Amino acid sequence: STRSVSSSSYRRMFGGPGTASRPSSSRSYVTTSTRTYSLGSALRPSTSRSL
Amino acid sequence: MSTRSVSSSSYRRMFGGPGTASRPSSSRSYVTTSTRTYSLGSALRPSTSRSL
Repeated sequence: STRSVSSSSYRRMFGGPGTASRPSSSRSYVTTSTRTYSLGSALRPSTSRSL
Repeated sequence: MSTRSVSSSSYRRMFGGPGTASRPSSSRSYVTTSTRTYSLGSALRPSTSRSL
């Protein structure tokens, strides 16, 4: 009676490099809508008092 | 005879000469040229110099 070759997937489906999509999203670059600030210092002249 | 009259002459006898009829009208109002410490507009130069 033939001891037939029991032929399950010992050939492939393995394995080790199952480490596919590592999260490169761990590098994000978040920044706010970075302001240049306003200043009234060029709207304000010197009102000189002549005597 | 003719009267040698060294008169008060008929141009100043009745006419108060040098004299109050020559009228020293000198009311001595002193012409006080009032000196103010002010150049025109010197009180306000509105200084918009705020060079920020």
